[PDB]
Amino acid sequence: ADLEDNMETLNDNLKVIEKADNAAQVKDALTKMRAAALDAKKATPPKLEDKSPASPEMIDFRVGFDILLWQIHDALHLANEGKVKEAQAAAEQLKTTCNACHQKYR
Amino acid sequence: ADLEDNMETLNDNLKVIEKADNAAQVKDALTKMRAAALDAKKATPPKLEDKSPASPEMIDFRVGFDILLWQIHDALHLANEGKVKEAQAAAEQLKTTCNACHQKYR
Amino acid sequence: ADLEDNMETLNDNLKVIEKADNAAQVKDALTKMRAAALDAKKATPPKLEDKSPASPEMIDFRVGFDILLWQIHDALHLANEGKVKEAQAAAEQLKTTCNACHQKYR
Ligand code: HEC
Ligand code: HEC
Ligand code: HEC
Repeated sequence: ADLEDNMETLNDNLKVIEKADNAAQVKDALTKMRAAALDAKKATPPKLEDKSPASPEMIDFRVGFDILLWQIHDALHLANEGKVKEAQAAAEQLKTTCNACHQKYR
Repeated sequence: ADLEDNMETLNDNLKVIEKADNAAQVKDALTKMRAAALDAKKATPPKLEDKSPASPEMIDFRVGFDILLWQIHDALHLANEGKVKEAQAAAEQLKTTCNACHQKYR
Repeated sequence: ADLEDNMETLNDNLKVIEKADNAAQVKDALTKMRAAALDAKKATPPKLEDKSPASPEMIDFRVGFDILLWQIHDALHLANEGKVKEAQAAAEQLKTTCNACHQKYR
């Protein structure tokens, strides 16, 4: 998928998580976020379209998604243990990383 | 190790997982696949040898192993929980990633 | 942070894990190591400043942190299961990755 589509997946599934009632819904939503974050790694944001895929900005962009993936991992395992409110809180701290990337590259 | 040898390791241990009887066997084979996928990620595939190392294709190639690694992660945790058939089903799901990369970069 | 600061974080927190009494201490040190490894991924080591950012050497460098991150993952889950001594053993194993990178790129 293209970058904007993966971002919609991330935004929609974060909201699913905030409204979720059980761990199965949280896990499903986090797994869709993980897929979207991985697919976004191959993308070039519009503000960097003319730069090298290996420029420091593009390597930083891709590390941003690795950071997000490890945060998704933490929430996924919290949900797996049945700690639904903890998984939802961990999902909320993802926004720190969403915003940090947006500030630089959106 | 070189890319062909790492792919040998991935294919051999996928077959071990398919025929395994117990969780320890599945977990051992998955651990070897994780190691091979990481070692493979540093390679330049022959199809991309004559392209720029800074090409989008090289970045995409490496994201494919990141997808594979997160799928291996799921199967590893299922095997760690002792869920042999669920871990085998998660390992079966790797094949779509294997073939999708091959279609582009073998 | 720069590479040297991230290396300090990794080394200091490994020392904490080596002297830890309980899983909470180990998990806290391992999460700080995970953050430093992700941050180090954006660095260029002095020895590779004369290489392309997409050169095989720089890919090897960045993938070395992926290897470390999955080893940090193993120790984190072992600590989460209450296997403190097994987590410490896994952190000891991590050191082979640190030294192998230093041998190549320091
Ligand atoms: C970089 C490492 C990013 C991370 C982490 C996240 N996002 Fe993002 N986002 C990024 C870019 C470069 C862009 C611009 C895309 C464009 O073509 O303009 C975006 C954009 C969005 C959008 C708007 C997309 C659209 O349809 O117009 C949304 C709704 C969005 N991002 C959400 C989002 C969330 C919820 C994230 C974390 C959970 C997140 N992004 C992470 C880069 C990066
Ligand atoms: C890209 C991200 C890949 C993923 C994921 C997987 N494979 Fe692969 N594979 C890839 C390439 C570029 C190549 C060509 C290597 C060459 O030098 O020609 C291969 C090759 C194989 C092979 C044949 C090896 C040989 O002796 O030539 C096998 C048996 C193989 N790959 C198996 C395999 C399996 C089982 C995978 C998923 C579990 C898998 N590969 C993923 C690129 C990528
Ligand atoms: C590459 C993939 C590395 C891995 C994995 C680890 N380290 Fe490292 N480290 C690396 C380099 C290239 C350098 C040289 C940095 C420089 O600017 O000279 C280092 C350096 C250190 C240092 C000293 C830094 C300084 O103050 O001069 C320490 C204490 C250190 N590294 C520790 C360390 C630990 C504990 C690691 C694993 C847990 C580890 N490093 C991994 C490259 C890489």
